[PDB]
Amino acid sequence: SLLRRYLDYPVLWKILWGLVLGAVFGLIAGHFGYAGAVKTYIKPFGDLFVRLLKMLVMPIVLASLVVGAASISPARLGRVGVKIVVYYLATSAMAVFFGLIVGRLFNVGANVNLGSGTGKAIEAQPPSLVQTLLNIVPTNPFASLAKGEVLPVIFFAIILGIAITYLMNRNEERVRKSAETLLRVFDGLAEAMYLIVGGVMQYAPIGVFALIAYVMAEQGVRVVGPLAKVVGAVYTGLFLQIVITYFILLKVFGIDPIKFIRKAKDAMITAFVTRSSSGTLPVTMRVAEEEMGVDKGIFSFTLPLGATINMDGTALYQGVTVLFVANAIGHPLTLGQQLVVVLTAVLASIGTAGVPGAGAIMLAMVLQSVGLDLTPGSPVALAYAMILGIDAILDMGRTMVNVTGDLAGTVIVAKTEKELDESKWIS
Amino acid sequence: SLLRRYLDYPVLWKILWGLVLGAVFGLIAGHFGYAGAVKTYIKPFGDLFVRLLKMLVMPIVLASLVVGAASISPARLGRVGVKIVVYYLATSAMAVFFGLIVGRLFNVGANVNLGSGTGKAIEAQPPSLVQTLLNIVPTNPFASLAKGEVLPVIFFAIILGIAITYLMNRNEERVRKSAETLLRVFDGLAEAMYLIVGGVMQYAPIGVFALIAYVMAEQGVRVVGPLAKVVGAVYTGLFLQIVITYFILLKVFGIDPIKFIRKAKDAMITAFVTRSSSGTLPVTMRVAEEEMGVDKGIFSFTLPLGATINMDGTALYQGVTVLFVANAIGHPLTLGQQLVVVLTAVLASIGTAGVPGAGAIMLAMVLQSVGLDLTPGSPVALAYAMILGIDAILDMGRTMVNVTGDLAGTVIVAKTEKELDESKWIS
Amino acid sequence: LLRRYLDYPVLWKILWGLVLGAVFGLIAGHFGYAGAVKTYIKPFGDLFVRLLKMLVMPIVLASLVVGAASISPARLGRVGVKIVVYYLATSAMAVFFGLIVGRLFNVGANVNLGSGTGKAIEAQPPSLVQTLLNIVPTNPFASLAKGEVLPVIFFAIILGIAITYLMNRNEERVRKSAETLLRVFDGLAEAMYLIVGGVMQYAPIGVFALIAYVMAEQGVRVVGPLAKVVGAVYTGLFLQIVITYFILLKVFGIDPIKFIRKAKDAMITAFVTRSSSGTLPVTMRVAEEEMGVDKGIFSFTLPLGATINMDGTALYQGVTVLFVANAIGHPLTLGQQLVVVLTAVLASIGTAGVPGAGAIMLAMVLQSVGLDLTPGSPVALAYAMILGIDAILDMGRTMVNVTGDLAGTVIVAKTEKELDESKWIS
Ligand SMILES: N[C@@H](CC(=O)O)C(=O)O
Repeated sequence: SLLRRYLDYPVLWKILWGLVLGAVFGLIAGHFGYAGAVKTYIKPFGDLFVRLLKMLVMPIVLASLVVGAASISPARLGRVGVKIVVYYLATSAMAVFFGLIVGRLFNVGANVNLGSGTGKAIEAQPPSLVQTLLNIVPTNPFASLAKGEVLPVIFFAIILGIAITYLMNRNEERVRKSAETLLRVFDGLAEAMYLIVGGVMQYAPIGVFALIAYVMAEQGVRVVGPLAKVVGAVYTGLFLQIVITYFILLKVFGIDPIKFIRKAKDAMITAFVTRSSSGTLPVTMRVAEEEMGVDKGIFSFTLPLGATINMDGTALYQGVTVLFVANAIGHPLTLGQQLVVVLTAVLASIGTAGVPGAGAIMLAMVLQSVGLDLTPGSPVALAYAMILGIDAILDMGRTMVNVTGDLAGTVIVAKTEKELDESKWIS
Repeated sequence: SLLRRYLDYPVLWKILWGLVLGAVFGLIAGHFGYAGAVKTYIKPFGDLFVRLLKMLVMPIVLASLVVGAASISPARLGRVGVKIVVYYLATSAMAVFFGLIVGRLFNVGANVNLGSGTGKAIEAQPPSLVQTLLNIVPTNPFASLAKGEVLPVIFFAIILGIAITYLMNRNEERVRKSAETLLRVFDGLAEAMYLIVGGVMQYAPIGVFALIAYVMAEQGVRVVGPLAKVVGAVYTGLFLQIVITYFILLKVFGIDPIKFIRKAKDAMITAFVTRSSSGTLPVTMRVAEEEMGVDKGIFSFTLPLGATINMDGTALYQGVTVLFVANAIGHPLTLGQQLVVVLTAVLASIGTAGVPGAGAIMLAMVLQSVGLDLTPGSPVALAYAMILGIDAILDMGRTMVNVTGDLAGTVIVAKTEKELDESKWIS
Repeated sequence: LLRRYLDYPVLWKILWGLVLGAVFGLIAGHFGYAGAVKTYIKPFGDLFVRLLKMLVMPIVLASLVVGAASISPARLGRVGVKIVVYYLATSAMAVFFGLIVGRLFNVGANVNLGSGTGKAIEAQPPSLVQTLLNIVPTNPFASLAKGEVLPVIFFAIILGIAITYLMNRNEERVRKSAETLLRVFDGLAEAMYLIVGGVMQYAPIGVFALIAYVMAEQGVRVVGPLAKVVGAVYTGLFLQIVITYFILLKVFGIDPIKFIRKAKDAMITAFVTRSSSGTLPVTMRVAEEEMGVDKGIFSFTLPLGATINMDGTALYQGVTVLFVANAIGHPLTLGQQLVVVLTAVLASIGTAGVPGAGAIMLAMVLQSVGLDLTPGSPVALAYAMILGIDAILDMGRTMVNVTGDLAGTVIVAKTEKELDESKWIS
């Protein structure tokens, strides 16, 4: 059938085709003179998609974060455990930092010009940095769920997950079963949200097509050029991410980085082509075993984690594309909420979906966190539509660096613990 | 036994007693000089009742909708399943349409002097129709739970129910277990709220008596006339719905409706007398099997379901008694809300208990859905009290189409696949 | 330091942090950098206060649903009525003690803030009927998302009762569903207690900062017409600990000096952390293994009394309203002081168990008279002189908010004979 074939095409290439068809439809609707004809009939689908996607930020944040932070914690993390979780969070932070640096350096979204004048958010007195830190702990977690605050809910969710996993070890049975049932509730909620995200991203082709037809018909923006600069900035950012972060870490931890790249090439290409991080886990394991020298005790637990919480390419994408959305609507980010992006792109990666749409939802999450809202109609929705349309071209490098990150963390861990076979690094 | 005889007197027949006693007490203490004293001493009980009745709407709507959606989702509906569920939803929508039609024909609440002269004219300028349909989708489900928006919560709850059952049909045992646990959480919450609704409806005679005593002894408004109009508008609505909707909907399927009613009379009058749509399930099943000729597999699946999600009588009762409120208080309904009422009534009939007093919780929910809040002390509360008072005269009759629309759709679906042996519908 | 600061017992590592904070605030706010503790140190105190406020709504929703769902309604009614009568009696007696000590010390005596006649003579807004109605929430989620503890307490109790009715049903489906919902709420309460036990490990630094900022800014500003209120309020608290509670226990055959000797831990855990709903685990570990109260009694009367039983906030909301009305230039009326028995109790019931929640609700208990800030009425002078001295009054008046919880739980558990009388024998 037609609708049954529409749900079979690869969802990200469907979204990219939606963006392209939306751009051409808008150019035509300008070439003909039917601006209102698409602003009244084609826009409602765009607003429907924007709302249908912005609905899925708070439930995912809460449930996914609770489950993810209950999966890793000082309770069930041993010696390899904390030494790899510290590494994952540190390298995700450096990845978001490289994202923001390379965004400002490529001047992302500086020449799209779809804002609403130098205003509509005028404050002239931003909050201090220490206050921006204290605002992470919420005075009332339910009021921080209702008011749509993302970072306080992330903090409370992580704390609740750690507390539950502390409970699961207690010597009583009532507390153990209570903690198990609470974690199962949050697991069910997070996975139901992943199904609904699958459905919303199935719809997303039409949503992006509408939000691009409306913007290309109503006014004239630059969506053929700044998207090229975002692709260039993302890929140069991932290149720099590797050849700086992982190279300085390997050099400072005794490993020879040229050898690491020459051996990790197999998992890198496999994830680049296959385009999936959790689907290239066997090949990553095979490379870490037969090529690096990591023992089974270190990479039978690190890689199944580094394929779930070490999202470096996704973090750098959430850096540079947040910066594109911010410079696009004309509200550049200050050095006080350029760190909120880091915090809620590192913590929000501690629990991440594997479904197609784990970058877009997290980008909407970082947008709602840093202070830009996705209300239907605001140019934030239009710039997010352009980024979501380009998504299918960034996913490849995203997953390549995603699987190079944990493959470079396993080698470091197994070397620091003297459980790395030195015989597989020389001759 | 000082309370037990009161608590055991059949509710909905102590509510009508509360209404009549309130009317007569407001009469005898209205032209005796005690209006201030009845507002200071008696009306606080009606205030407490209105607060206790608003306390239930959000938890009951969220939990009941989630469980009902997960009960009739497309993940478990077969062929007869969809063929009967699209019927159960279309007939409820047409039933509320007939309710609005017949409630604007009789001018249900036109001769009631609630509210004030005009109040304010700025209350106009509603959002467009398509903007309402987009406002069905919530930007934040927790923010729609807090702000008391009962239609977006309905949508999110239906979505979450369908997601939870699509989970329960998954292969991974961990996620199936998590989905079962989440569904049992929502089931337990819905059942606890049904218990609380039972308690509140046990208290409701005092609340209706107090509100009626206050409104009578204060403004001596019409309570006999307009209630004799709404009881009669609802009954003409029911009669018209049977004789029009079910007759055309049986005749367009080759089923002669005359003999349909002639052989459904037994179940009809049994549900009319017993005032229970669930307590007439044995008679409904025997009359669908023997006297009508429907195969076993169909009426063993559509009657136990239709007695819970197909309420074409309370749908029409809400469609008429929300016109009653919106015409008595002095805020006539706009076409942008004569559709919110339909969607809310239809999607709220999807999960209902049948507990005596759950046809008025749906009315409170529909009121909170169109905009008319039950603000305590405001004319919406007094009009809703006058409606809830006459909940026996309406119940005896609207418990009959509730189960006529069950064996009127079972026969349709049995005919649509040749399980309805025409040896019974001949001569 | 490795695992050292995390394995020193919490009581005398919060008390030590408080002592170090007092001495540091003094020697650094009297001698050298007195404005650096506002930039570098006070933010840690703010982090601690926000962490304490984070754990009030879930700890009063879940720990009340699983509290009221563990008592059969037959005993729940009796315990609830007994404990509500007790809380209200102690509150209406604490306000009276506050009034008599505020008229005894003559608080706000040598302050003439420039008022001619003073508008504090007709201050009778409240009705108590709309107040008894506001207990019932019109929306439970909207009363959770707004930090209202009384409506959510009502809903949590009426939900625990519904659950303990459901677990006696014939349908095994609804039986299992109610048990699963009860397990969710029990797990939420237990996780909240673990989070509180983890926050009390940061509590040394938080108390250090919160008291360093005060003992640096108000190191010398507790002399003059202000010391008297700190000398009155505290005396008030002393009387409340010594006259009311003791006598109450002396009526029910419960040794008072032993009661204090046993509640020492909860007293010094609420006096330094300033929150009566963040010392709830330390109060439960005192009522169960040192007092001898059956779990069904305290598991409900402690999460309830942690918020609605404040016999110190009331005794503080009497002396301080009397002070802010005496600094205007006219004492409190003999008949107007009786509404303080009703407006400082109805404000000591909705007030949340968080630090510095007495000075905030003091604005509401002053809205009974409702004066404006700058001109003609020094209600933001004789209340800016109090908010600056709050974190000292907000330490003793939250020691009695948990001694009241413990005394009421001991009374209710001894009247119902569910108290283990093998503990008070020595
Ligand atoms: N912090 C106090 C409340 C207050 O003083 O306002 C307590 O809960 O004990």
